[PDB]
Amino acid sequence: QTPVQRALGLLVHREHSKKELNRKLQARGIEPEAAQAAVERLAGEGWQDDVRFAASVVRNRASSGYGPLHIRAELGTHGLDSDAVSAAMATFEGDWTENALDLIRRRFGEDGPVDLAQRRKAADLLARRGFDGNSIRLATRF
Repeated sequence: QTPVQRALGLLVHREHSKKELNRKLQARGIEPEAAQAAVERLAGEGWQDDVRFAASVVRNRASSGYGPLHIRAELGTHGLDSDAVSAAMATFEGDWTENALDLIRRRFGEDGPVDLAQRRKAADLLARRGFDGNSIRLATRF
């Protein structure tokens, strides 16, 4: 398939960032300038949009137990600047601390982590998932 056909097929699945599409196309042997041109053509035709992509990441990661620090870091790797990341984070209407508490409840139950081993595991899990210090301290009953 042509670079445009390949990129379109990816967008049919989900929103992709310009940087992400470029990387995926280049991974298939497509030359840099040709990959970039395909992405710009799709953006111009209304198929690709980094703003919609960023909002989709915030939404999807939030509902899958990832924290704000993780999401901000991830969006940054897609070449999005501070204002773009802030705008995306602003689309979240939930409570990140509540999401951390929910993840812990789903794993350990209503009583949360009991012994030291479990509390350490809970802290490690929330840190890896990108939650803030306050959220982790609250969820681990620190």
